[PDB]
Amino acid sequence: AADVVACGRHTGAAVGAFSRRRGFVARPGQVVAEPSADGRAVVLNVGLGPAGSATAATFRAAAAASVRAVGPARTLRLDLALADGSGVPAAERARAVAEGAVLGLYRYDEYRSPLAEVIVATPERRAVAEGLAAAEATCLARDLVNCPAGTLTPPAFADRIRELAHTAGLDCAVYEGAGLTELGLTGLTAVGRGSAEPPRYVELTYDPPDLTVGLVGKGVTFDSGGLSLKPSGERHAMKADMGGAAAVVAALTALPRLGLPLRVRGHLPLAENMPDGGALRVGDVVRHLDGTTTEITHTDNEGRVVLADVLVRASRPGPHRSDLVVDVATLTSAAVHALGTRTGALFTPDDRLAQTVLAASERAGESFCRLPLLAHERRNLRSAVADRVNCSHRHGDTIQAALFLQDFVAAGVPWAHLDIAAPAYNDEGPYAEVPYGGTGFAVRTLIETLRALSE
Amino acid sequence: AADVVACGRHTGAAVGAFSRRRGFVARPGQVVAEPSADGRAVVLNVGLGPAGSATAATFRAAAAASVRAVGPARTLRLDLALADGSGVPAAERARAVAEGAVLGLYRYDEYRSPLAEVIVATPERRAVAEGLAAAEATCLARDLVNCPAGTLTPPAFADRIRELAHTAGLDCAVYEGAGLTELGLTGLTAVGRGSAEPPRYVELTYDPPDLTVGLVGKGVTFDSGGLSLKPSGERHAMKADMGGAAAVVAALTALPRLGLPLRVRGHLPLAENMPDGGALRVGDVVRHLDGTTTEITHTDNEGRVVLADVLVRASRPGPHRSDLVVDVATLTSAAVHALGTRTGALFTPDDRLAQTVLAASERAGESFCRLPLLAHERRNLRSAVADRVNCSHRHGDTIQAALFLQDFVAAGVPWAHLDIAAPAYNDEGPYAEVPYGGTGFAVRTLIETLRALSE
Amino acid sequence: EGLAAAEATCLARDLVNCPAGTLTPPAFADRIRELAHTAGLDCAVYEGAGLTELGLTGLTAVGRGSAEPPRYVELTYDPPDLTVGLVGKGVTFDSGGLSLKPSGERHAMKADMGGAAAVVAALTALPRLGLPLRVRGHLPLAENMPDGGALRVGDVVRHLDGTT
Ligand SMILES: [Mn+2]
Ligand SMILES: [Mn+2]
Ligand SMILES: [Mn+2]
Ligand SMILES: [Mn+2]
Repeated sequence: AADVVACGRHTGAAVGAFSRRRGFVARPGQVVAEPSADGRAVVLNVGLGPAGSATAATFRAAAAASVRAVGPARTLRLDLALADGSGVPAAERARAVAEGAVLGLYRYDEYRSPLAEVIVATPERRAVAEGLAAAEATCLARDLVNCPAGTLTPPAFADRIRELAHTAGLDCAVYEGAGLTELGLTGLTAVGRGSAEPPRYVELTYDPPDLTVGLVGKGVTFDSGGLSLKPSGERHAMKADMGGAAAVVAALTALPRLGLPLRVRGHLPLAENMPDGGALRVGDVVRHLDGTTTEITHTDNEGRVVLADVLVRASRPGPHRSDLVVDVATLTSAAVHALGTRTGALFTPDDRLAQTVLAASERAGESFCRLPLLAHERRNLRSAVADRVNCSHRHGDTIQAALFLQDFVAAGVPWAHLDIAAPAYNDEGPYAEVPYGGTGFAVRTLIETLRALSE
Repeated sequence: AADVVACGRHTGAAVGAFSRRRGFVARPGQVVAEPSADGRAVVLNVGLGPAGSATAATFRAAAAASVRAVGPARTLRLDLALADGSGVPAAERARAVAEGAVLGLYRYDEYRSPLAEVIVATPERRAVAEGLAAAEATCLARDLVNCPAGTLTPPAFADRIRELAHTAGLDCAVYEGAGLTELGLTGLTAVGRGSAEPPRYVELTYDPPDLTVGLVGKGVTFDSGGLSLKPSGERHAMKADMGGAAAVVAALTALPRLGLPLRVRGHLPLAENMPDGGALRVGDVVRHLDGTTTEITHTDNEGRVVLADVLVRASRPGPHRSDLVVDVATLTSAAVHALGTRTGALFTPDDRLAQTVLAASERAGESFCRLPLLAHERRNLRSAVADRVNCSHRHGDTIQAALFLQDFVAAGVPWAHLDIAAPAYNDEGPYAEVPYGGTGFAVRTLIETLRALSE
Repeated sequence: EGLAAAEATCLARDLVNCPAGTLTPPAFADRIRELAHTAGLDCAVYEGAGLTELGLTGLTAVGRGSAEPPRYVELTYDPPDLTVGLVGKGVTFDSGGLSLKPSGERHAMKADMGGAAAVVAALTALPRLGLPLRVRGHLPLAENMPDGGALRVGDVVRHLDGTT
């Protein structure tokens, strides 16, 4: 039995006397190992819960639990997708089992000083291939987020995107120094100025021969806070503030494999936010690409300032025309207080786009909830000096940040904003298919959203 | 012209040369006073904004601005509801103008050491009467919330409800001492024990001859925090922690005027949360009316503990049977971080009830957003000692508190939870129809919700 | 011997885990009395006026703020076969008193009687082992609570030896 075989069991399914004696009750993610019938290999009995309540997430989580229980085995065959009786069709089971296996195997050992084959048993080969690709993209995002900021600097991150673009056949332009200055991304330049690592701006285009979607990803490779320095003695995953950029890049790398008939452009501002003799100051004013002005009332609300000019560039009327814009950003720390650590916030004025993103997230097994663009919170954007502030010092910053970003989206362009600060990094232990640390959150939601949009 | 007449003006409507010279541009809530044509009285020109974008809230706010600009006049006639051209029908205009006038006139002068008539001009007399009644109920809630806690103690609040019930014809039972102990409301008793003011429990029933709806209102008349004492030097409106109870009581007082064909029971636990030699302790366990247990990990999360047993009582299978339960509570301080100071949180697993409450709030002009009952946040209810904790000390307490309350709602009973901590008290200056301090938030949403449910 | 040592440890675990509202100083004194009776240990519980006579003014002053009055318990293992004294701190709930522990910091305030728990449990194991030595347990039990009548910063306690 190829070293280890993992069998999915719904509640009520038969297992041997040994599994029963060990307490196997088919609880989701429960794994009991036993010798195979011939005594030459290992069987894992893996719980899928009641058949009537099982979802694709159940299969995804059960696959992750299987690969975690593999021990020193060289080969693992997952039969989980062959369990029927639930409402989850075979193709969705196969896709989810494939995702969960890759996501569950993920390790980040690059900075530390025998499993050779995972096989998914199913006729749904296409679904398996899609699952593997989606999960591999997620793991790419995980690597990028986990990467120490001293390795993944803005220049190094730009180089990495260039290499990934080259592999995938994606068109890539990297802007730096004077070339960057010409673009008028004054938020990026101002925020990035304090650091010894100069900022970068990268555009990625997936453009198959077969609507144009713009993806904007916040790539603050290290967020210290700037002069409004993050308190020492509080823990912050400061290197993880490029999770939005990671999600966008990774999603873009998966599109050529899927062959989606839609044009997608990625827009990635990359910078460090550092305290320094030449750092952006509280009370300074940024004049943005659209001529409007932002007073910097708190240097740690840097992401919205960096994204502003990119949203103008991405959405402005011009050559070939981006029909809709989605931004992804580890933007706000206020959200998590209400929503908790595992749910992202979705903002959009477009109800059908909201539905498209939420349904995409459900298929992907990623938790989002929509928050309203409350008109009465615009009063908290007011500045005594400029057109707006980047920080009100009042409650409601998650909503205020969304309204701030909305100011820079050209009139009539459908737009959605994904604030993923909390779910982008897991500071608790591993659970299900999610490791400690960088999660790659939103990659799969984005892929699913782009699929629906292409249909 | 009866001292003062207020005329509604949409953008583009004609005003005299004087109003133009003063800068009147029909901006919503803008008021420019001028002599009447005959020179004997005062005309207020009041902005209603563009006709195409005006809503009922525009009329409500314009009416509030009118009554604020009345000066020393003895009589005020509002003609605002006679302005047509907008999408707001005459009856809705009249209702809103009536509400706004009363809400805008509200003052709380009881503890400080000429306007004799406001008239709303319209044929829609019924709509005016409904608006006045809804606004008067709101103002009752405002008074209750503004009341110093040393005056509105739990015993005094129970007496006040008894008096209000008697006026309205509502059946009222007040429980205290041993009689209270018999009900098994052990959360209420435990939380209330530290104070010198003993707790109370009050049930109110509107039962016209013409479904049974249960309303549960958190009535913590003073929330100091208990032994987990609220930090001195932070400002908290500790007397306002009975805003939920206020909203429920006030809504119940309005029902006999409206003559709604539905039975509605109010359930009001009333207590002070005080530090004391005999106060509830961190690590103590409450055994609730359903036999389940709650570990007190933070004494300042007292409201959910108080509400728990009342929700069991309100929803248990028994005589005549409460078909649905809505609780209203100034429950959580985490919500406001995400949602801001003017929006309540709505929780329910029932999508149609969610729609009913949200649409009711829209008609009432009160801001709510629905938050999800996230299954993955139940893990944060776990206790090493009891069935659950009242505080996880983690992010997501607004959602966790809702899930906590959900545990006590009997199976199959539709339920909604309204968390209104922030919008129940305005700690900024007055705006539109909203004063500084107690707002009476949720009263009108509740009335509108009960109307829809009765239809 | 292993089972007995571990069972004593588990008794201490129960006492520490017990919610302070159940394991009050009076209730803890009752529990020790019951455990002493089982084991054959001599037990004296002091309370109210009887407690006042002993001159344990630290205990009385610290315990005064709480609605749960303090207790003092002596336990003696005295087999027929040196005299060792064991003194165990039994603050059944430590809120901090008027110097109130900051809310928003986590403290296992009910666990402040762990010393008393360890001493009581150790004493319960001695009759099983049959050790040839006399051992007395001395257990002051109180809550430290904020209150209108709680011990104040700047107050002076005059102790049983006359020092302050
Ligand atoms: Mn920041
Ligand atoms: Mn940032
Ligand atoms: Mn509280
Ligand atoms: Mn409270």
